[PDB]
Amino acid sequence: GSSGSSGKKPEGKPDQKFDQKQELGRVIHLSNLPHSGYSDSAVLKLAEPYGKIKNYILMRMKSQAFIEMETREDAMAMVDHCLKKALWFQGRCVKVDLSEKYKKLVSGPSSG
Repeated sequence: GSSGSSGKKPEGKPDQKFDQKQELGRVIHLSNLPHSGYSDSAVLKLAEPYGKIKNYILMRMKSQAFIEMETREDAMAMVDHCLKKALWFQGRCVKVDLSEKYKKLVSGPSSG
């Protein structure tokens, strides 16, 4: 018949975080790239000397690329080096930046 409680009883113990700065946003932007039909490793090896890479997106349109670094210090060091001496690749001068838009790189939207 009736009961003062559900058949689903209590179990486990709660462990949920309130608030933490677990990570910061870090994606390198590359523009004015060469056009020679190269493998993705050719672009990735521009960022490999400065730190570890998580994710990337190449764009043939206007010859651009995006690269997610493991750390924001590893990313900012690539920008600082380019500001001191400009990056050259396959005989083209590369526009090196760090994106305010891109916190990380993911295929498709974050929604379901």
